[PDB]
Amino acid sequence: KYYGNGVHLTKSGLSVNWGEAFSAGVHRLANGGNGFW
Repeated sequence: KYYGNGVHLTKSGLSVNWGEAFSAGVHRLANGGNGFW
């Protein structure tokens, strides 16, 4: 999803952008460390 170089993404919604990337990342963190399967 190359929505530009990144400069426009900052002024646009750097806050909503970072927070969105973190959410998805949380799933990877949870399903990685421990596991009963």
